[PDB]
Amino acid sequence: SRDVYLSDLDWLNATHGDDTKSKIVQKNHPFTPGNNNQSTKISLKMEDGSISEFEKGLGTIAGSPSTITYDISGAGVTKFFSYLGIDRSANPINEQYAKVDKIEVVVDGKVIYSTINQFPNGLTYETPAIKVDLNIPENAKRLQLKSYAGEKTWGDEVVYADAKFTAKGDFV
Ligand SMILES: [Ca+2]
Repeated sequence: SRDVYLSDLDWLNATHGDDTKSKIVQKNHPFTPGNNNQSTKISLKMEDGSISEFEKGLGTIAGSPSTITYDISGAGVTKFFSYLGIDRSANPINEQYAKVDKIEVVVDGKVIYSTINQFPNGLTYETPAIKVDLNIPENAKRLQLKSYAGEKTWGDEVVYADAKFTAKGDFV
């Protein structure tokens, strides 16, 4: 029926790998700038080599995993769309920073998408934005966005840029 940005909904919970455990996943901003009350927009390097800034999305720090969970029961979600990448605001000091093992989209406990298959070496600061367009099973109740930091969480500014559902209904 219409597109509904995930950042325009409330999550059930949203964990992240940051050292400051009272920081929170950010709506429409990358994680660290967002928590620092900066206006900085989410931005990624695209396949065509340009940097795109996004109006909407989610910013987290990858964890073991970081898990952002939505109740989509009754909402008639048929599609999930997002770009995935490390936000340009991350500081890629060296190979140890901004290195994410994988990102998964999970629906009612089942992984329906993982970067691991096309991205066997994970994501890093140089990885171009990953375009994800997914069919969502009918009558689904829970959708989770999981990002896996691997060895360390340093610089793992994971953003789900322009993350939105196609949905028929009202959300809980
Ligand atoms: Ca990492």
